[PDB]
Amino acid sequence: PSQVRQNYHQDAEAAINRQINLELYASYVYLSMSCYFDRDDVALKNFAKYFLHQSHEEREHAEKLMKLQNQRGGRIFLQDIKKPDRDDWESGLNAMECALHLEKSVNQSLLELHKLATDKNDPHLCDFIETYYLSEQVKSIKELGDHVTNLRKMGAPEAGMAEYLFDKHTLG
Amino acid sequence: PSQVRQNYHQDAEAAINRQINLELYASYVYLSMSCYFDRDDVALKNFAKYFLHQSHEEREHAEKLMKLQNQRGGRIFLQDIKKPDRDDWESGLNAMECALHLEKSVNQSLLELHKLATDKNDPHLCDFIETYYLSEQVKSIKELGDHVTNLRKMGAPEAGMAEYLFDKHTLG
Amino acid sequence: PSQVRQNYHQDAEAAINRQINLELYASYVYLSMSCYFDRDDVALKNFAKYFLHQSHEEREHAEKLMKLQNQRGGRIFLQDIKKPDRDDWESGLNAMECALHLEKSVNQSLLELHKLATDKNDPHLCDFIETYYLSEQVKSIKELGDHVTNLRKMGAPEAGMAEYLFDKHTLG
Amino acid sequence: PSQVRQNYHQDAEAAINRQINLELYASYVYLSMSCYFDRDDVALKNFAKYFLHQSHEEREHAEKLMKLQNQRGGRIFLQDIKKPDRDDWESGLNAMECALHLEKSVNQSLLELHKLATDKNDPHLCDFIETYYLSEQVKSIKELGDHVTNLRKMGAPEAGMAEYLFDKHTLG
Ligand SMILES: [Fe+3]
Repeated sequence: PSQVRQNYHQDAEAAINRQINLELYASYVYLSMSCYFDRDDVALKNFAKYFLHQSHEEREHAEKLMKLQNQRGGRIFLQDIKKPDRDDWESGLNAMECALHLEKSVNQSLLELHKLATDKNDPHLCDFIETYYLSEQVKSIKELGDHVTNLRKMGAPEAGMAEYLFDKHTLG
Repeated sequence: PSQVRQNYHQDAEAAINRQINLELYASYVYLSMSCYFDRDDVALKNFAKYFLHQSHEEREHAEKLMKLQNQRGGRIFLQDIKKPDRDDWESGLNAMECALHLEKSVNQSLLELHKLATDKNDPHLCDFIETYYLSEQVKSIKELGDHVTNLRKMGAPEAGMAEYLFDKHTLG
Repeated sequence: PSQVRQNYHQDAEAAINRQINLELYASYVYLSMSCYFDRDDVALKNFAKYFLHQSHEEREHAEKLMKLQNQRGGRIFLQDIKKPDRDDWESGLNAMECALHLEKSVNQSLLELHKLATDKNDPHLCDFIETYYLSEQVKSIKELGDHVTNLRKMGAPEAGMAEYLFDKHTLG
Repeated sequence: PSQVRQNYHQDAEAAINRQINLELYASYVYLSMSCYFDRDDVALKNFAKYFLHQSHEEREHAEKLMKLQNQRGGRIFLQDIKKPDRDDWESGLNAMECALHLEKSVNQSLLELHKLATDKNDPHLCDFIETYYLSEQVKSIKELGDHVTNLRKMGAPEAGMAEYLFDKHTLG
């Protein structure tokens, strides 16, 4: 094997590659949302900025996983990055709800990866996931839930002023 | 002819003079809008500021065309600057819609001018129009479309708060 | 159509979407190269840094195309980002050769897109491609050719010192 | 027992003392390497500097373990620090290979210590080992593997220029 490989199960390496592809897919979905809100018939600049920042953060998460895989002596295997489920995200509120669902799915995959690391007795991988991924997932889920709650209370998307003022005040 | 004239067709010179008059007319229309929003019974300061800035930008575009005409050895012929079609612009949303229409008409005239430059094999004129006028027209049209979309979603002009809050948050 | 759409053919919109997917694919390929050179059994840090920078530049090119598509009133349609052709790039020289091939293919697609813009009489699109994409492609192709020539003269990859010293002196 | 002792098994205390002695031994071995490369007939200053820094880092690791042992109410028991296996390390490449082996052995002992902490339900000890020792071991192993790979590709130690240029460019 690799000269640096030590206590790194092949199942963990495969699951790291799968998580890499999932993070890249999440980056792609956020890019799709960000480009939806830049349309002339949507025109919510701070929503688009927020989702572009989320896309870049997901890219950084994938790159950190790739660095971890090379650090442990595993070999990175890249797969296709699937296109997002839709191109029209229909509202700021619907995009925030879908982002919340996506982040919860990514968190569930990370929890499965941590369970795999625990079952294989890989404390370094468990420490990596706990330190760099689980807490960030919890904060992201809480922030998206806060956003969805506020937009819902404002009357979005029926109340046309709601998404505009949320764009100005919360995301601006 | 002029001692500096070279590869400058008379049709291009005439079309440059026509474009000069069109830019001056657009400046006049924007000045009319800006003075409409400064009325005591309208009182939207940031709308008036936005349209005054647009008027000054259109005048700068006309001056740049005049400089181009003198640079190529053509002779500037000024015509009457027609008064705008109306004095009462009736709302912020209606003024933005009419501005979008005016910018699209100016862009169509610029595209015709570029086609004329291409048919006459004047690469300097084509480069001038592409570099300094077409891209700015595209950005201006996109910005006006964004403004119209946002005002429409806010419920303007029926929702009285819409134009006020758009004046404060987007134009302010 | 879009309220901002003007002189934007549907063929141009489709070709812009295809170019978007091509730029994203090129970013993915460069990311694959960058992760190959971070392996413990390759260990060329400046090669990996160079290819990571190339990946980020390709993503920026894709984002600029997306902004152009929204600016002209076209609608962005995202497709799958295909996985790179290989995971093992076998040497610094082979990776540079494949990068040169990839950049030439991207340039050929850009030239086809410019020919389409010229045939449809879209001077704004032609100006966009010429200003922001063709010159950068020419610089990138020249730089990659220089790199390949230097590595070949050094005796890479048979001469083991060649890629190391190229990593230190040229890429470092 | 100690007035501060709480949830600290005697097996954990014994294993902490053993790890202390192992870290001190690793510091001694690195000091031996550093003094080997300062010889007039070897004369690789940056190799010696690198190994002296490694020796000081291992001593700091031992001191941190000693502080942990006093913090939990355990009692430090020091043993003999055995002399290194050899005095002549024969090359930069051989010294790097032996350093890689030594760091992997230290990492294996740390993994055993973490398994002991997990079996005894000592979350503070597991957190201490994961935060301060396992990640650093992974970085050190990866760095040493990178060094060995680069020296091997350069042709060390047969190619006399290889260790000199690695000393100047990588370690300098
Ligand atoms: Fe040198």
